[PDB]
This record gives sequence, structure tokens and C-alpha cells, in this order.
Amino acid sequence: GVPTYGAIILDETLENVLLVQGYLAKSGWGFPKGKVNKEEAPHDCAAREVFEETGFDIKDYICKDDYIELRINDQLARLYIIPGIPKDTKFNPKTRREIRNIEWFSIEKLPCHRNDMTPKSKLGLAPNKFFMAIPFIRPLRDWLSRRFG
Ligand SMILES: Cc1nnc(NC2CCCCCC2)o1
Repeated sequence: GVPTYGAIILDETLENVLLVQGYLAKSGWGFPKGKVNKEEAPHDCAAREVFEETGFDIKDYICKDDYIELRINDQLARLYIIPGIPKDTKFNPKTRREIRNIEWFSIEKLPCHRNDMTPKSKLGLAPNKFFMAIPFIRPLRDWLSRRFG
């Protein structure tokens, strides 16, 4: 699978994170990210995908060692951590053809797992609109505790 790169953008309080909402298969909320092009460096892919999806340029804010990386079904996803972005920043995707909406969410209110269906004696997980974000939430919380306190 082709690696994806993007960002976890936080506000000044460190309470809130910026998620984007796509369409169709990407219909829920997730961190802005996308597939690396041929010969493109990771930091440049992250800036491009984030700029294409939010209209915000992270290039001057990326720190090389500050990211969360996960391997999900043998595809690697790396999100650079970008704190301190004012909550009154105007975000606008390049085209509403890929991005429905862009919103701040409270980190403490986001789920860090989906719910089973043990109530119904049925296997699997209930749908959750944050399914794309969820795998990064606990590692983010842990990373913020270590790097800030
Ligand atoms: C698959 C997958 N997992 N996370 C994402 N991120 C997208 C979120 C919704 C908006 C479209 C572009 C970024 O896609």
C-alpha cells in the first residue's frame, strides 16, 4: 500500500483538533492526509495534502520528529503534529468535490475506540463517524502528555 502523510492540527489551548469530512467511502471525519506521489518527500506530501484539504499551509510549522505513525493493514500513515494554530483560522478546501466540511473537535470528547454490540450478542463494531480518526486518538493523547504534560 502507498504511504499516506498529513497533519494533526491543534489549536492554542491544545484541547481541539482539526478534522475534515469527505464523501462516499471517506464520508466520516478524519485527519487531513493523502497518498505520497513518486519521489515526493514525506514533509512535502503532508503539506500538499493538508493544503489541498484545508487551505492551510503547514510547511513553516512542521517539525521533523513530531508525528504519529501507524501501520494499518499494511499501509503506513504518518501525521505530523502541528500545535498552536488559532481557532479563528479560515480553512477552505481547494474543491468541495472532495471535502464536505472542516471542523474543530474537542480531543477529550472524541472516541478512542469503536463500541462493540455486546448489547445485541452480535460480533463486530458499531458504526462511528470518527472511524478514520480513531486509531490516532490514544497515541495523540499519549504523545501530548509526554511532550507537554
Ligand atoms: C481513508 C482515510 N482515512 N483517513 C482519511 N482522511 C480523509 C478524511 C476525510 C476527507 C477526505 C480526505 C482525508 O482517509
